[PDB]
Amino acid sequence: GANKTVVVTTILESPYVMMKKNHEMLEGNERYEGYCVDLAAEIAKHCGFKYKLTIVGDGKYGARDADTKIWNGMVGELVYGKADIAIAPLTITLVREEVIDFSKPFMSLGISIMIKKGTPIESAEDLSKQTEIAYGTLDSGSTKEFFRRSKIAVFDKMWTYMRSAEPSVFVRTTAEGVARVRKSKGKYAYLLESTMNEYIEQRKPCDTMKVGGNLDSKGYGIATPKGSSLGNAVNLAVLKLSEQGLLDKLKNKWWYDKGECG
Amino acid sequence: KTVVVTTILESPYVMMKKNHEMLEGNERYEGYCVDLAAEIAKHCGFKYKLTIVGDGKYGARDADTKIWNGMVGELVYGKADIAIAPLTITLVREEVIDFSKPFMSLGISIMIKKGTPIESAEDLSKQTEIAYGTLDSGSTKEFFRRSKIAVFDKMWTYMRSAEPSVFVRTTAEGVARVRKSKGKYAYLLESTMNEYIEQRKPCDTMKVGGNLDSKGYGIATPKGSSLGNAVNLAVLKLSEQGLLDKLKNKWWYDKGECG
Ligand SMILES: CN1CNS(=O)(=O)c2ccc(CCc3ccc4c(c3)N(C)CNS4(=O)=O)cc21
Ligand SMILES: N[C@@H](CCC(=O)O)C(=O)O
Ligand SMILES: N[C@@H](CCC(=O)O)C(=O)O
Ligand SMILES: [Cl-]
Ligand SMILES: [Cl-]
Ligand SMILES: [Cl-]
Ligand SMILES: [Cl-]
Repeated sequence: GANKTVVVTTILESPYVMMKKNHEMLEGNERYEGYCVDLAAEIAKHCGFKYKLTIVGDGKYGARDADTKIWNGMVGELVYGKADIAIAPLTITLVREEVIDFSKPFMSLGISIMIKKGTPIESAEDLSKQTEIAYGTLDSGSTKEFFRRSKIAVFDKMWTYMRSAEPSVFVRTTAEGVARVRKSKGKYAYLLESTMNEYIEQRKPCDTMKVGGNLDSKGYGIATPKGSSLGNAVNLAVLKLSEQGLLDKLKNKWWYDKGECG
Repeated sequence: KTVVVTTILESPYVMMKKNHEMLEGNERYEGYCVDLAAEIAKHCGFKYKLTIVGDGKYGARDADTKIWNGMVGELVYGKADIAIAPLTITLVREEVIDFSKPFMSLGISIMIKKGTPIESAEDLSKQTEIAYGTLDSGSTKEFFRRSKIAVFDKMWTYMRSAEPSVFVRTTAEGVARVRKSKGKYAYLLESTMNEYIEQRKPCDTMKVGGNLDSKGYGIATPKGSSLGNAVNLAVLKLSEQGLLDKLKNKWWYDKGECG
């Protein structure tokens, strides 16, 4: 049939998607800026489709409710046919690949530790062997699922603590985790993806630090519903952009060219 | 039916065992990709036969005949059912074969003999005393041939016409050239292999500078293969169980010989 506008689900997560200065004077895709906004435009141009960016209603990446088995977040938008494609920092995972399709990765990441500068923590093993400093993860994402499912001794011990900690150590948004690090005087550490950690480290007031090596090695992919006709073209577009160096330029544009800490 | 796996002799991915001459079949070989093959086959439930690619090449398309060689060619023309090897995901290959999600990350990197006054690709491009080249018939050479980045295009212009040839047929030949050229040759190769060799005797090479790109290895199948889906889910399963990280530590850090 005739060409229709592709519905893109994404999420407000800096620097992937951010509200522009004066967004209240703008409409449609012009309201937004960031790495994934630029990436959407490049993918759409190579694949030759028009699109509308839509922020996921519940603000979640995507997890499956154990009881109802209903998917939420951006994953749910694809599963239930409310969006045609997700262009966001959406981590490739086994459970998600069982229900949606992912392109080859457009960016690498691993789980990492964010501390307030001066916190006497250097590693996940350090976190697991003490109780003075609390720590947690984002809700409804791949990081929380990583710890829930891990059989590695240190990570299993961390999950056993996190799942029962009171008050809750989990946060609903990355911004809430950053605020908790900054306001807890070194008594909270935040487990998040190295990409977001490195971005925040270069934003004012320059009071956080990434410590230790990454806990795993993964990537973000552009997601489509299973059997989608867009998957093949999107996949080739990602690989083309990668080999031309454009994904590297976009990373430098939105992370380091924008750095505020020197 | 028994799955024919094409792979390539490349340390520490696939290596001949000690006393291999008295062994038979898959037992002749050891390494990261040998272990990975066993894990994939177990999760997907197939029997397999490891076969070293006849021409010893990863895979490139002949510009004139448009015939693919190497492991890529084995898949395209039906001589193998799957490739389990350090085979780089690239656009040109994705147009003719299928790749799993990546099982290992890498980037192009620089290998020097210790003490060579080179710190970056920009350093190499701005001088002529130190020659440099890449492996033939692989993704690294193709990267430089197709690049429009100023530094890498300048490097390609030099490499393509240098005499004697700066390209080598095997990784081992590139390393030997670094070690024997008294600092007058630097070798462009993937960071995974660079880091492995750096920790092998005689401990006389060094990786310098950041990686020039960011990519990964994938398990490859012919287009439309019924094995593609299961293999992909198996890789992701192994990744999340931490088994790919275990395998890396087994074949890289456990084999380090330089302290
Ligand atoms: C950025 N980029 C460009 N496109 S690409 O050539 O396909 C490509 C392949 C691999 C990586 C390395 C990072 C990564 C991403 C994704 C996964 C990983 C590891 N591992 C190691 C486990 N499997 S995965 O799919 O979660 C990056 C990459
Ligand atoms: N990238 C993650 C969200 C962030 C996190 O879980 O740390 C996901 O796709 O679920
Ligand atoms: N991994 C490369 C071979 C090594 C190289 O080109 O440096 C390939 O798949 O072609
Ligand atoms: Cl429309
Ligand atoms: Cl058979
Ligand atoms: Cl022997
Ligand atoms: Cl040949």
